[PDB]
Amino acid sequence: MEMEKEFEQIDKSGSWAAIYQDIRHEASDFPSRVAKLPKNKNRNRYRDVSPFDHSRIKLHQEDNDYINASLIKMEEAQRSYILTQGPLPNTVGHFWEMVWEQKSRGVVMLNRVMEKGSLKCAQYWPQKEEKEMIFEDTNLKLTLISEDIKSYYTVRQLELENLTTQETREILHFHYTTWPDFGVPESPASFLNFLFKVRESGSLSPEHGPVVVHCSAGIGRSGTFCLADTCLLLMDKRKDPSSVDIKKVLLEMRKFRMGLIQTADQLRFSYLAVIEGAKFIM
Ligand SMILES: COc1ccc2c(c1)OC[C@@H]1CN3C(=O)CCN3[C@@H]21
Repeated sequence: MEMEKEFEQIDKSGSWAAIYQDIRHEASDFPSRVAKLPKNKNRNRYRDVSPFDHSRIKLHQEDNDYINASLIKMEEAQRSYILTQGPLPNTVGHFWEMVWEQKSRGVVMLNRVMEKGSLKCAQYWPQKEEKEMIFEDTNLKLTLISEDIKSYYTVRQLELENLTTQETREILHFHYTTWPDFGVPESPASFLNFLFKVRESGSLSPEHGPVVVHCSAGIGRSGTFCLADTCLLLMDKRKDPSSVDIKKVLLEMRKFRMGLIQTADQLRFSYLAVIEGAKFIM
């Protein structure tokens, strides 16, 4: 079926939970043996969210190459994304090592450091120009260059220096700051505006390594971001845009990381975002 009328048909019939459970039943199951090794317990935030072995990002290290991060490679859309958990106190150096080694231009953050009165990720970037951060375990230096605070999101320019070679690179930090503590946003307008700002920066384009996108577990809000982006791109590429099947795209993405889209409300919100976005594109 088309999307917008499939949408109203699920609303009128109140069957979002059944649609979402079908997706959970059909989703791929691949091994995640490296994630479950005892030496990696303090590298995982949640015991039930792990990268598959076949698609995990490897650190360029011989001691321990493990990080909780996955490469989502979308062949028809010609887009790739790295989805990862919010960094932990003992993985902030690994996080920036990955950004460096994968040649990423942008980092997309979809959570606040504290939500619901609890810590959802480490404070992993510097808040003042004159107070830079040094990650001694991976030999990197990180400096805040500029910050632009808007009503729904903040953009930061950061300098990452490989202290071993003295090479430097400019990284863009795109921080969506207004996702509610509970539920999903009422309108997709600010999320779509944010997606378009990431696109306009070059951070999603083939001349750079894959964008790094995270929330707390790296599957829920993060899944919504890449699902909406890929669906909108396919609608621009194909002769028949009504042929784009958001459930089929989501199942394709779940071949590369488990659990993408965590609730039926997040599934409905993803439909809404793609539907509204397809009108603005034209
Ligand atoms: C309903 O809220 C929105 C907000 C923004 C957009 C949208 C819908 O649909 C796709 C449009 C494409 N466009 C740009 O290129 C910049 C933002 N804007 C997008």
